[PDB]
Amino acid sequence: DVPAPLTNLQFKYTKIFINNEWHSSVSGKKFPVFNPATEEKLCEVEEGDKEDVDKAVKAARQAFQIGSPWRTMDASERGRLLNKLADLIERDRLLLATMEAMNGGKLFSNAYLMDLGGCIKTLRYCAGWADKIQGRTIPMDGNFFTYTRSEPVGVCGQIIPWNFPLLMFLWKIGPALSCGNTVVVKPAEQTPLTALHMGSLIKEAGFPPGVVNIVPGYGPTAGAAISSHMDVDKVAFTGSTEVGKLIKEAAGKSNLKRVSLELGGKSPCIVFADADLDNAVEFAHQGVFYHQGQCCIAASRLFVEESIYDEFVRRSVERAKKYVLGNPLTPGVSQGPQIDKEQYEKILDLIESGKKEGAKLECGGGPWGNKGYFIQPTVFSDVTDDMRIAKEEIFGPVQQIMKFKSLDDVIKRANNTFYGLSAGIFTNDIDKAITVSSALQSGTVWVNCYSVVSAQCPFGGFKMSGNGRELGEYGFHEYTEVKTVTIKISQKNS
Amino acid sequence: DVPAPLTNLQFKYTKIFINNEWHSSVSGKKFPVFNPATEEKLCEVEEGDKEDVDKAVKAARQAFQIGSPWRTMDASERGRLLNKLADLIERDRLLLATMEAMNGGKLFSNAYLMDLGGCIKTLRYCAGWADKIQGRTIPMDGNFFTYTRSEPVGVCGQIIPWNFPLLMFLWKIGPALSCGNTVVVKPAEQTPLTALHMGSLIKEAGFPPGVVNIVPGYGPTAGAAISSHMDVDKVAFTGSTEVGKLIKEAAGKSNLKRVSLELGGKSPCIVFADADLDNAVEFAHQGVFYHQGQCCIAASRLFVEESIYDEFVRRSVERAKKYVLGNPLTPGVSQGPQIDKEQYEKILDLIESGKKEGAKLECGGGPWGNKGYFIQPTVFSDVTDDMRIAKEEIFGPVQQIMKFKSLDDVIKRANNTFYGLSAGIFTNDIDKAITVSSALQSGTVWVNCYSVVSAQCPFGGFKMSGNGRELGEYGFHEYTEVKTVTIKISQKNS
Amino acid sequence: DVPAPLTNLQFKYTKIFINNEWHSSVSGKKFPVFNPATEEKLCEVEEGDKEDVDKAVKAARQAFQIGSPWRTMDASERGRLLNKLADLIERDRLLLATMEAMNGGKLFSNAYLMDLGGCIKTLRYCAGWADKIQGRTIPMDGNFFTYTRSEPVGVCGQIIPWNFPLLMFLWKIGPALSCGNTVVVKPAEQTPLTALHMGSLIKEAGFPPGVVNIVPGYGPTAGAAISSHMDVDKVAFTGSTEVGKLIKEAAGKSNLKRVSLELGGKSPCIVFADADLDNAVEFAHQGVFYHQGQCCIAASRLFVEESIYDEFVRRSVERAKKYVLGNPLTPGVSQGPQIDKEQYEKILDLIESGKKEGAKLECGGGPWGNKGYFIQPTVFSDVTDDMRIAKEEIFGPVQQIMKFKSLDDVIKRANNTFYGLSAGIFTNDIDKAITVSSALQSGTVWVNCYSVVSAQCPFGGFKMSGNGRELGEYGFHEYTEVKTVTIKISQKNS
Amino acid sequence: DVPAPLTNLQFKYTKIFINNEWHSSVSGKKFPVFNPATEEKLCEVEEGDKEDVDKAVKAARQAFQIGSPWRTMDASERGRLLNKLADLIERDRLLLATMEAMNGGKLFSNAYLMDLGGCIKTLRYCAGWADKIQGRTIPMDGNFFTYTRSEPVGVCGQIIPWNFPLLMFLWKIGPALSCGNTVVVKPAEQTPLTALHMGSLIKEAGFPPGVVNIVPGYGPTAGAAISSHMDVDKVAFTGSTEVGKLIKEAAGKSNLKRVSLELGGKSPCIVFADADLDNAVEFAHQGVFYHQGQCCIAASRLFVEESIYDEFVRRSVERAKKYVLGNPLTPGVSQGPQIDKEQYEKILDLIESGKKEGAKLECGGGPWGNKGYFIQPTVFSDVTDDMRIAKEEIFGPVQQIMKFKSLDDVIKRANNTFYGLSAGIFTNDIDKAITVSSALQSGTVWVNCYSVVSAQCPFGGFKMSGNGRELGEYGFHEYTEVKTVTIKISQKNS
Ligand SMILES: NC(=O)C1CC=CN([C@@H]2O[C@H](COP(=O)(O)OP(=O)(O)OC[C@H]3O[C@@H](n4cnc5c(N)ncnc54)[C@H](O)[C@@H]3O)[C@@H](O)[C@H]2O)C1
Ligand SMILES: CCCCCC(=O)N1C[C@@H](C)c2c1cc(O)c1ccccc21
Ligand SMILES: [Mg+2]
Ligand SMILES: [Mg+2]
Ligand SMILES: [Mg+2]
Ligand SMILES: [Mg+2]
Repeated sequence: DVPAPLTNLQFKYTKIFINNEWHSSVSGKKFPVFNPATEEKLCEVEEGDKEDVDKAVKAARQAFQIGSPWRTMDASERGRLLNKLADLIERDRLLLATMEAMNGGKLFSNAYLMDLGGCIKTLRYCAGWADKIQGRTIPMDGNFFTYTRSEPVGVCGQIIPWNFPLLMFLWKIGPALSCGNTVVVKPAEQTPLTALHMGSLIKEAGFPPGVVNIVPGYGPTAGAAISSHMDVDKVAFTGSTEVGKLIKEAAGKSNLKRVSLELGGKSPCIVFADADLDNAVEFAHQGVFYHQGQCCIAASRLFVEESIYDEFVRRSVERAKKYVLGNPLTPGVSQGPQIDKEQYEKILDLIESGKKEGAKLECGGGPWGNKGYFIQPTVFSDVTDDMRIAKEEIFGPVQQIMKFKSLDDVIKRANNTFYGLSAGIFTNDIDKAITVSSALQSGTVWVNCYSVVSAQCPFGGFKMSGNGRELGEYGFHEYTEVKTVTIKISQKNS
Repeated sequence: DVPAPLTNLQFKYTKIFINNEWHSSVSGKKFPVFNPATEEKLCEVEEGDKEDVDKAVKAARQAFQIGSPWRTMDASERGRLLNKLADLIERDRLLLATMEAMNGGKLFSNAYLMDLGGCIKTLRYCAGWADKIQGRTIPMDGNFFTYTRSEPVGVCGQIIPWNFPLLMFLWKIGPALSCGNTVVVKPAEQTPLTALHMGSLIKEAGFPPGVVNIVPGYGPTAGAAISSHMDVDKVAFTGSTEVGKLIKEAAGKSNLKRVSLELGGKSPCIVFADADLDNAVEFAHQGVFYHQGQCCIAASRLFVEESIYDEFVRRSVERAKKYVLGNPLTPGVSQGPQIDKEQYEKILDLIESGKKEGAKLECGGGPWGNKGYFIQPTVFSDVTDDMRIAKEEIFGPVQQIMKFKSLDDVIKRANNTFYGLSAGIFTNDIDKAITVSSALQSGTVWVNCYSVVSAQCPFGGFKMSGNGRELGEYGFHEYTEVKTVTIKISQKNS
Repeated sequence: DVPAPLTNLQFKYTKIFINNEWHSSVSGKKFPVFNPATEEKLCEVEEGDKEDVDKAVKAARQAFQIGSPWRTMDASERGRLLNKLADLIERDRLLLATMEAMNGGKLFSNAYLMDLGGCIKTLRYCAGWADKIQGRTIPMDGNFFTYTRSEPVGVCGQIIPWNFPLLMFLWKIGPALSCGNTVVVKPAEQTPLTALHMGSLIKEAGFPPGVVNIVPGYGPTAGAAISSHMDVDKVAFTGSTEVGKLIKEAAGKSNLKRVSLELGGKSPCIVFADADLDNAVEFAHQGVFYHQGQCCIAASRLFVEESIYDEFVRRSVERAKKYVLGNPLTPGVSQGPQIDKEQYEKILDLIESGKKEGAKLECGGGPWGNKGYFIQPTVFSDVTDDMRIAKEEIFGPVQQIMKFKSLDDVIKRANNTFYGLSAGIFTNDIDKAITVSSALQSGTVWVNCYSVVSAQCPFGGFKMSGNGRELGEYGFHEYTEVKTVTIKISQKNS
Repeated sequence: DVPAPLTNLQFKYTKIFINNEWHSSVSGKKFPVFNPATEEKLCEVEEGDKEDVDKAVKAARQAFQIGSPWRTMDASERGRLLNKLADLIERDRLLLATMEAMNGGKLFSNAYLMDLGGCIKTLRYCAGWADKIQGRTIPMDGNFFTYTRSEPVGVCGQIIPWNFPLLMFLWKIGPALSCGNTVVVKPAEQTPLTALHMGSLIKEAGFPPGVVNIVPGYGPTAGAAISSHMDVDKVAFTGSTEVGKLIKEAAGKSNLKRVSLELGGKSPCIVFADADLDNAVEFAHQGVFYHQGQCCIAASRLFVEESIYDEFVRRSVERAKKYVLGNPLTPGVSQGPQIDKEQYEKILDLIESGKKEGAKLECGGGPWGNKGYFIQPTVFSDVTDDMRIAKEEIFGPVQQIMKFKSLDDVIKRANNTFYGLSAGIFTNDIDKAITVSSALQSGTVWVNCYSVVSAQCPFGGFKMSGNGRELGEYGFHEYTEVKTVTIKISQKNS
């Protein structure tokens, strides 16, 4: 069960982390970090920019040199180190979860049970792959012995968002380290604090200097320095589709670095008339409203078959009114604030567009309170595909409900988007479960559930929701570069 | 199009096949081979025994020596040779299918469409794996470079039954050759003829001598010579459970040769009340009656939920009366004879036990015609678990129908047998499909179908229905012997 | 046997290939295609541009729709169709090899033995993977059944160069088709002719319309239409590093399409004093001069240990003087022309830079003949790392020889380039073979050989020599898009 | 560095372990356990027999039932439990290592550094595979969705020897538990004590009752009860070739249970004239004399090329005289006793046969001391292939040195044995390293080293040295049973 959050949080790790030391920014500038529930400043953090990135990339390159400790270390030992890191996150779990709740506007019990539990499980999963990343021996033509090495890619720039700050930090470093790479991470400017605490734990677990470097700062400065850097071998980014395009173009213009992207979505959740309604209502509701709707996988287009549509709407509206808004550290609060003013305004503007374009406002639809970025949970019905709320990622607590009559029609409508991160299907019919899931152009498809993410599974997007997969067996091979070695011999035998 | 069968077949390949030559038996003895529909002798074949097997094993060992053509040949070339073999089977498809129909008591159209098509597809599948059987490179502890080789096992003895003589011959040689082994095949005494034709095609395709050797003859003579042989590395057997036990014990007493077994069954087919009855009735019917019930996977315990049981019985009985018995080469005939007198009598005896022990005879139940081993298609209802017909593999056209009320009860009853080759489930419920299939102790579980066998799928038994898998990715690695090579180096890098 | 080439080739396939039909260009324009040995026009070809590409992408999308013949076809059948295609290439092997020799300036005997043999082997390899591309089932946390599908990516745009026109066409289509994709291929403007013949064979083998579409034309027109296209899921490119950058940036600006690139090189070949000199001299010589030096993998920096350097130079110079230049269809000719005027001039310019910057001209160094783009085989010694000939890809018959004393120095010098496609090591020492190959930042490393490329091996570049691998097991999974399907169940069992 | 051993060892776990409780033997009998260095009784242990085995198998079957805690537990959690077990072995390392040294006649510092370190590393390796054992989804022919489950095999009987009692216990349970099986382990009657202490740790780590059951006792009683048991799904055995034959025959006669065997060896170590002699002398020496020669992989035929043979002999004899015999807990002692009187006598008898058959005794050759089973380290030269010491596994500190002149001759001689566990090659030549290792019929082949065993590598024997592999990726799939599930659907798409 869940301890009381800390309150009197004193901050200690506020600097740039390079070669297991803490540096001031080269410019000397700092930037403030705020609690979105109260709008109060938590602390100031060193403002990393291009010159700080260059120092970090240099440290990461040195630590990846042939003969260095990280390169010559047993793979089994990289595994041990990743597990020791997980142990230290268990020790510091109350601190981290408190810190994440304060900085990210996140409900404490969720930060403590879901995010932190996830952080630990991800690292344990990663630790186990370290010495199980293998190459091949290949029966090629002619008198040769041929094998492949699954080498690390090298220096990996890793740029991450503010919605699950610590979990996303570990989704990046875990697999990269497991495969033997070195990294330069750029936490979101809104949420650098848990990442910086992780720096102290990295050094304490015993990772060689240079293996993890962490540069807080802004996007078009520190972020763009990473994507354009001539000595970064690979960039991995989770964020907005818009910035993902800039990353890919920067990668092409500079040194053709490898790119993986996870870009958000407009995921459809399809409820057929033969489905278990109770189960479907709850999963679809959580699917869209979790963490104030700030999930990449939000079930933000809910298609419900005509014969059950009015009932589904009624039950969804009723479910959406059971929230207590407030400070996410306060017991009884069940909905926190949006992350910052930019997102707050983006959401209100999209809610306004829904009213304007004729969607039916069923509940909520405006701000709440007079401190922090709170929006009432909002449901819209009679949404049609041409509306802004049906096409654009809102990233706030706003559900769209739409009706359909035909199986073929709803598949087409589900697929009619540049997005493809995830999808949900609710049905009792075997054939529909298998065939509809095959037809949906989405990287994860849930049947009779939603938002089920686990470290064993590959995760990522079709189309403009992403390139590559993370986690699972398939994610790990993304953090390797394959080398083929072919050795002439006098005579080959099978 | 199914062509007209040949008649008046002249036989040519009647000898023992060793080093791509045809040999008389060492003893000089021959044995007769019959058409079971007519009881007429087709021809005589050289009778292989221990001394013939020894010659065949010597050939197979020589052809497997380091530096030999078959060991030094490109893996891709083993692939090409398997495909060329498939091309020759297409060329000779009418001859082979006729020959199989005559020698095996098999319906011609099925021999031509299913068996021969199967033969060609199996070989094409196998051909493609040849140069895709790969080892690993392994990030082991310490300053070493380590790799594995997936070598062939070596000389493989392969003993096969009379129900699908040609298909089973290719299920054995295809994967063994693909992986680079040499073999000594022992066709069933009832059905040596298509196998011996295959000898001519093997030579004609261009396989080096010694790579396939074929020894017709009896079980406790030629068959047991193989299982006890001190220079056979591996035995693979398809047949009766009883003989499978002898194979395994002979393997232990002699040289600890590797063993794989496929041993027949008493497969349950479970029909829940929520199933599509039309689909279920036909699949369950074919599932038990195909090839005069002479299928290892026969759906020989049909469990039907209480509420639909009487209707299921009525429809199954009605379906079982639509057969025309006779010579399987004659158009219009839809049921041929049992393979020989021993099986004929085994079946009549088991039918008699069903009457005696109180099962309800719904139709058939006795012999037919005045030449050849024909048995009327027989259905028994109100079968209970203690009866001989519910426990023993009958291997004839005899269906058992049983009722159940409880989900847990039927899973337990399904699993309550030493057999475990296959099982069928018929339901419209997603949860039942997944969970019941997980709970059944059977190697292949079909959902809303039955008897669907394909070269891409691993196939074989739980419990006393087998050891190992055949075909698919998994089958192939069981025709390899893994070697680990570990090389000291001055310094390892990831 | 190498047959006599054809002469007086009559051309038939000169159009744009879409939905298994031949189309005029939308503009009506045509462009000429030349024989580079004679400078004579061979024929004119329809000039594809953006509007043609759009038609081709529409066809490829339609053929990829759920329920279409190519999507519902058995994977094994995609395999059979690829093999049938290989059979037709064998039938048409003299025509194709002649055609390639005429259009590409390629030595006929090499076109007939190496390129065409390669073409056939690549397709056979690909055919075999089709029904062996598999997903996973995953023991994820919680009460779920989870599996992955290895789906095709979808519509793949494929842009290819003029050095191995037919081989590169099949390296692209073979794996894409094996995995179930549809494609739009853009042959190099210099060399469209064998590709267009392949169109006729594709139709004749029985591929559904829309599965391969082929658009001849120029780069910044047709090529750039492909890379910017909003409905192309993936672009695959082989060519110059410069254009590769444009492809990657276009992919980012447009629809974030997946990208794979193979970009040429400046591959080092390192000869240690303990090496077999005879073997090393010949491999290094072929390694740089093959196909008039127009190989991506050309061994264009030859590092030779100080103690054997002068002898290595002497023997290399002697080897480089044994060529007869002329028309590559004429018996006895052992060196054909460069592909076109642009390359011709690029090479002469780089040769001139070598003289200017102080390298020692050992032989050749200027043009030959009075028609067609012939350059004398040229060797430079005392080359140092700062020279243009040591840094830039020359793509002509020009060898650079350089000396080294230290193991560490030469590894560093080898790696000091933005390129990383391949490398060669020549030594008798086990430790050097393993450790030096691990240290070289190159995608393929040869030990005591060079230029050994086979369909079973993954192939591609480190750093700015590429992204992704082609062929082998690894190449195939890069023509798949992974989908995770997670189904809620009542209770999971292991 | 190495703590002082404990001395005053009080024993606590002396009983049979079933369902996480301690039971008296059903008969009430106990058997004594001795310290081989002193011949003193350490304690008495409950004597398990057939009826105790039956209780253990019943517990293991119950704990493997569908819906049981072990079956429904997350795979990731099986991993956590295996790591927690490793942590408890780290806590109890001094106790365990002391206990192993006392009971097994093992040098304490080796028990503490090598065996215990190995125990821990094995478990960590296993723990990581738990949630990475995956099945497949398969693009089979026709309108079906097909997947496989890698299920556990079920109840696994595991019979182990006295040479590495704890390490062998964990080599068995680690992989079996990781894959989700339940076990019944039968420790060697000489060395039950560390295994029984492991019982307490299993219960303390939190494994459900019935998952590990441990039955001490004799071979033909408790051992044979396991191999013949009608409800054991699989037997895994490490021991004598003779008993391995009995296991395989019992498996066939009873219920056709799956069998894996690791059976000892007569491994050849080949030193070519071009090898590094210093390195070779030491590795070959350790390779045969480690743990008083009681290693399955002992380098017990040392082939040395003629030109370096006399020098190799001289240096090997000199190396063999640097031992201090005595109590293995006493500092300065570098050779302990043989395990018991039976082995002691077997070794003296084989040493006698060497003298008798004409081998040249270079040093040692008789007993030492007057308490405990000590044999002087013995070297024999001029050994020829017909001698008993060249053919039979001695399992004592006895090295055989033999000469060879020809490469082909020495490969033949190396392979001329029913054994094939391991082999060593010492050479500076690349071609020899690769080709000779390919030609040797041995499951592990070391190049320029020996006895390098790591958890990432598959381990086991060719021919009569074993069936199956342990550890590595390949070992784990041996503890799974594959199930294929095929589900009819309306229409399949790629
Ligand atoms: N998929 C998801 O989970 C989502 C998560 C969050 C928002 N998602 C979506 O994006 C919108 C805007 O949020 P923002 O916060 O602006 O995201 P950005 O994509 O900008 O922030 C992502 C990271 O990129 C760094 N960054 C910014 N500009 C950069 C540049 N030019 N070069 C390099 N880097 C740059 C930046 O500092 C941060 O660390 C949200 O409303 C969501 O729709 C989806
Ligand atoms: C959106 C539906 C709510 C489900 C709650 C949840 O665990 N979510 C919801 C959603 C925001 C999400 C998680 C968990 C993670 O591990 C995630 C990891 C990566 C991306 C999103 C994640
Ligand atoms: Mg932004
Ligand atoms: Mg019999
Ligand atoms: Mg250009
Ligand atoms: Mg014994």
